[PDB]
Amino acid sequence: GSVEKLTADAELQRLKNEAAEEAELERLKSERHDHDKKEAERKALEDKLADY
Repeated sequence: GSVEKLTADAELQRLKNEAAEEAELERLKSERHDHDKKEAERKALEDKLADY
């Protein structure tokens, strides 16, 4: 047992910072890229099948 105890204490702080991980998902939503895909759904009615 020595000052090394404080070193392991740093890992405990990271666990309490797990909350920030959820905020990461919100950042992806800012892209709006996934939302843009919804408009493409309307084009699906055309059945152009340009892909193949």
